[PDB]
Amino acid sequence: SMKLLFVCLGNICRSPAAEAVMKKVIQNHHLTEKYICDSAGTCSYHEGQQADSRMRKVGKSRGYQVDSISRPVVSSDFKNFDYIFAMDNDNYYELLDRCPEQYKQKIFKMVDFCTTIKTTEVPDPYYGGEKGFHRVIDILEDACENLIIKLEEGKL
Ligand code: NA
Repeated sequence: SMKLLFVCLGNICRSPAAEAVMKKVIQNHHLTEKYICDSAGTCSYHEGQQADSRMRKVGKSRGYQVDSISRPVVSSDFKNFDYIFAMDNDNYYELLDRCPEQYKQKIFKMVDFCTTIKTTEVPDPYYGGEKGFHRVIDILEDACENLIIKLEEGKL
């Protein structure tokens, strides 16, 4: 029914983890029948690629199944998804640049649902160490938990 799209740049680190974390939060709240999650990237360079092995490893250690095949955002995503969540500001403006005016209200910064971690973005962990991957999960656990609450309260 309600369809949620999580968007980063490559759809190999951040947004696959966002999808996995959000799926878990939804399952925890017994709302699996009501929500569908997906992820995509603003860029198609990595299209067809498995999630980054480090994110899969860190994901698993944190209790998540990170399992995605990278895909680019397509124009129909703006129509077909109910809400779209950008991992960082770059993703956010890219999405808005491509989004028809009538669907722009669907697009949010992931971090605008953080209530604990003070951060301006879900930082790209690709060129750092394992700590950067954990940081992404930290931010997602904060934001995704508050997001499910806002969705169920109808606050969007
Ligand atoms: Na995919």
